Amino acid sequence: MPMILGYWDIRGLAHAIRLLLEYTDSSYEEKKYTMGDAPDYDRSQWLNEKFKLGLDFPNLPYLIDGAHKITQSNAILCYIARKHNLCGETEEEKIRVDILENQTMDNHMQLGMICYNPEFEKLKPKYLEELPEKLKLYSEFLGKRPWFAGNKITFVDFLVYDVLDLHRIFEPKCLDAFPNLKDFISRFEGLEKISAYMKSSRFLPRPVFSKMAVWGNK
Amino acid sequence: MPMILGYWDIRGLAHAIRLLLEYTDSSYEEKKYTMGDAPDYDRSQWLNEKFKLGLDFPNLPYLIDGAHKITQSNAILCYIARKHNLCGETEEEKIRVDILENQTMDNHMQLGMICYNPEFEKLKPKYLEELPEKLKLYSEFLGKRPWFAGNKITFVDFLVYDVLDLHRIFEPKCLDAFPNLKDFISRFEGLEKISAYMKSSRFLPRPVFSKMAVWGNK
Ligand SMILES: N[C@@H](CCC(=O)N[C@@H](CS[C@H]1C([N+](=O)[O-])=C[C@@H]([N+](=O)[O-])C=C1[N+](=O)[O-])C(=O)NCC(=O)O)C(=O)O
Ligand SMILES: N[C@@H](CCC(=O)N[C@@H](CS[C@H]1C([N+](=O)[O-])=C[C@@H]([N+](=O)[O-])C=C1[N+](=O)[O-])C(=O)NCC(=O)O)C(=O)O
Repeated sequence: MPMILGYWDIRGLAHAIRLLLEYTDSSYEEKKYTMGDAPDYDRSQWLNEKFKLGLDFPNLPYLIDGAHKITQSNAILCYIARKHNLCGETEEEKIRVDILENQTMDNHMQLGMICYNPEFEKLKPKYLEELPEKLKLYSEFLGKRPWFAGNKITFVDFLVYDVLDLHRIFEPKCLDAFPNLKDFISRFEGLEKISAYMKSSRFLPRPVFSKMAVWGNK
Repeated sequence: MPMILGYWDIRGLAHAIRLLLEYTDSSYEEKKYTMGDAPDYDRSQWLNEKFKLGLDFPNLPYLIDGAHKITQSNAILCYIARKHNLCGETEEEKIRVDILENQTMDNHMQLGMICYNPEFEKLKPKYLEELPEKLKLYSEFLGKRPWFAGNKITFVDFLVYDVLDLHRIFEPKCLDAFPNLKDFISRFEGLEKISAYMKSSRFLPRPVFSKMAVWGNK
């Protein structure tokens, strides 16, 4: 049995999971759900199935792995990471992992909040004002380490990468002030299975968000 | 030396952390920060200090424990839980923990979203329409277990409790359709250190949210 990863036919919250899945070399298939166009943005393809998957808190994404039925993107992430020693070894490694796990989710919500907000264009200047600061925190937090946890790559590297990439897309010249972060993107995309996957026809970098979006809905 | 827990002089995101601190018998003080009144809810008392605490991602709440400086409520929670074997033993225990860790965070966000929304009064009927459903998921998820992880109490029990309590305070009869959840509230408040603490002058059940709020700002 391969694992099933369920999600909308977009990037969204599955990106880190897909990347992690590939990096770990895990047998799996995606169950992609399509969303209708305006003004309903019909979701019945997912809603017809939402409550019949034995999920405890029906949501997307979800991962199904035989008996284990998982929701909550970070939960899927640590569940997979655990099978391959990537949830962090030492105590220091774990702290950093717990922080970044939630820190990235926050910066992600924040991006997604405006990109789904009809006011998108007016909010953008302020969000761009503050971006440099957000990225500085990551840069300083990474410091001279090869990975965010420390010396070993871990699943939060996938979360941090996704967030950084997203912004390089949103604001091309948004990483230049931080060599080490650009080095991080190199290392990560330089990883063999990551590279191979990025070249494959499975890669799915866009849409970034669902159709409801004002930006990256395309 | 005692640990410092920093947060607004409210309940908010610290409630689970306070409860957990007491239950584990942890040695700690609070650094409480006050917020100004309308219409600029000044936050300089925290802002004057925000960047000088050696925090990696300055935020509230934070926990300071000698060399370890932590942010992100869930990270503080697991960090403490680990010192006392409460982040989950088995694999099944961990999955459940990871899920609820994020699941509660979501239902909390959701509540906090409308209670901070000026439109509070119009949004309320719709939120109460779904008020139950959400609770049903918890009830079914708990099932016949004494705790949400399984047979051992763990730190998510604190998160789930807070969320259930918050709603009972918002929708009294919002827990009648689910005996087992009321039993959970019994067990939890029935815990000795919990009970003692709830009677102490340290107990801080309100305000629920910051002053900016339309509900539970009082
Ligand atoms: N915290 C959960 C996220 C759960 C969630 O909201 N999932 C959304 C898509 S995320 C989506 C999003 N995005 O596309 O990146 C981000 C957006 N946002 O504000 O950041 C919220 C989303 N949304 O529209 O629901 C969903 O479709 N749930 C199925 C259901 O409820 O039936 C997790 O990490 O798994
Ligand atoms: N993900 C972090 C969230 C940290 C956070 O958002 N803290 C807010 C207060 S939470 C607050 C809230 N509440 O009080 O319960 C809930 C609300 N919400 O929508 O859920 C968001 C809040 N807010 O006002 O930002 C803050 O004051 N940050 C300090 C800073 O950034 O300088 C965590 O879990 O610790």
